[PDB]
Amino acid sequence: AQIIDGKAIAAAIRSELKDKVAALRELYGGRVPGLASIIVGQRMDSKKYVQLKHKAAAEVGMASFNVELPEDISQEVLEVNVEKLNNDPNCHGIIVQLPLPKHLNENRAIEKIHPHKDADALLPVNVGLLHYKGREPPFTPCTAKGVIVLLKRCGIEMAGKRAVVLGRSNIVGAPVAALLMKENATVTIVHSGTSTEDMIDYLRTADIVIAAMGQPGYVKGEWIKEGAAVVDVGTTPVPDPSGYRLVGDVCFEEAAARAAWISPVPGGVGPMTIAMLLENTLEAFKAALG
Amino acid sequence: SAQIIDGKAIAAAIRSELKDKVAALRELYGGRVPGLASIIVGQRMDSKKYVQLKHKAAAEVGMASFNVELPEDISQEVLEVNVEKLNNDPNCHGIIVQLPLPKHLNENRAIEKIHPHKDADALLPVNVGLLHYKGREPPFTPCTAKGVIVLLKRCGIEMAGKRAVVLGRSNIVGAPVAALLMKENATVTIVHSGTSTEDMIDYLRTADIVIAAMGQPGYVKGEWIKEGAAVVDVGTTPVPDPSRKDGYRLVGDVCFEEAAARAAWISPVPGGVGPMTIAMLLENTLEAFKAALGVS
Ligand SMILES: [Cl-]
Repeated sequence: AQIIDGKAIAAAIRSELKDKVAALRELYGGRVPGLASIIVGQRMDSKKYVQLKHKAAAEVGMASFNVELPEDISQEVLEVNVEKLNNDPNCHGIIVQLPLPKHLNENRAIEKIHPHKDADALLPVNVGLLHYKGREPPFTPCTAKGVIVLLKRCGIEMAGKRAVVLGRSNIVGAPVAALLMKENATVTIVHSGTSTEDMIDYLRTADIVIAAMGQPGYVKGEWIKEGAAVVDVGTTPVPDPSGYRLVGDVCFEEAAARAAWISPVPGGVGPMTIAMLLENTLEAFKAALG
Repeated sequence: SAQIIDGKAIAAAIRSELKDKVAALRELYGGRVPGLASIIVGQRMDSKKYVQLKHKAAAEVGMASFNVELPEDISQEVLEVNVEKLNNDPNCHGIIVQLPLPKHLNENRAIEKIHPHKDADALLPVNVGLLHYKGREPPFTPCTAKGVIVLLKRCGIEMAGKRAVVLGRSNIVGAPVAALLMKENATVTIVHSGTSTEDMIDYLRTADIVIAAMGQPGYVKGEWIKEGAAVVDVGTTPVPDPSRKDGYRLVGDVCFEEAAARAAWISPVPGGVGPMTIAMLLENTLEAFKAALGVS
């Protein structure tokens, strides 16, 4: 199996964005793209991703606006802070770090984000534009965009191929399936309603497999078609060593013995999703002054 | 042999149910009633006929009807103004623009003017988004798409835990119905122009449900259908075979008589969708009126 090096590929894209952003700074005053990120409650998991997200933003020479709010916050306040970032012309990309507190309604908060700034592509209007044939959205969900880029960059054919997507999530599973189809892959989406032996039968002939269920060590190598490509989007924290570890959905050592390609975890689609968020933001800024 | 999914009858039953529901809401809410509004531009006899049929169905159920007929050579701006008038008309709950418009007008732009909550055909991206958004329900589902799922539910055809193949990925039927089946927990594969014939056949071999939406007359062979499967033929294409007035008959994607020997359930063309689509347009419009009042 060929290790799909997302860390390397993303490193290449990050530099391409830095040099692109540098050029635009010369052409348009002291202006640079802005990446905002609201966080409700001091959640340990989400705090880490935010630190990594603004690091790459700083590494590519973008502005970062990290809003943090406490746990016991009313919806009105959360929606005011989003509208603040909407009216801020120095902020071009807005994301709300899920998962929010149970008492807060995520849907109605995300709805407040302007369509031209919805950098994570979570607004229904952006989800629709994606799925609608003959219409292309302002943004694509980062993880799904990344998976396709790793597919193209590695020279992996999607036209006329059989594709199984494990998971139907709004962030990864659904959008990747829609995009794989847009590349003339014949896609089947597996999920909790699917029986295990159905899953395995779909996997039996799958040329491309996307593990986006988010359950560590679920996909075994025996299911993967010999000569297929497997993208492990799963990235759940396990507390085994030292003080945490990032294990994915695919049983790597099993799947590597059969698949022609395999994305590892860590160092797979994780750095891609960050790169795509920046590229989205960069494209967001380029739209504002195109 | 396979049993015949009588879509015509099912739709008839639904129109009766809507009629009663609309009559029940009248008593409770001051004699108020749902309004289905349409906009047609120019004078195409195809578009005029379609619009009559929808408005007649709306009359049978006791809904109000709003037909706006604009000239063929009218401005985009002026069309959109009339669309905005309907948006701000509380007597009107559903709004459809009859397609295709004249070439000089922009359709997607005229449709974008419609308020998301009055988009009876579910043509707006935001409604398409909500339809695909796992964990949210759209105010409207695409009519033909929704009526295919209701055909199944009403025949007692299980979707959850089943394998399904949607032949075709068209915006108007294929794509939406594929997501509705997944939402119903069927495991769905969408076959399309990029799909190999051998794979298409392989997928169909295990398909408990099959939705024929490619638009190719008589191409799904009966032997490809899994023994006991449910087949919904949504494709419709005229052919010059039959000695008849007009010299044609509508023929579906599926070879019916072949599919009947293997399938448990099937919907023939004619009998596939048709009055279901219009029925689903009325149900969509009821939900809008039900929503606009505050009733769940
Ligand atoms: Cl699921």
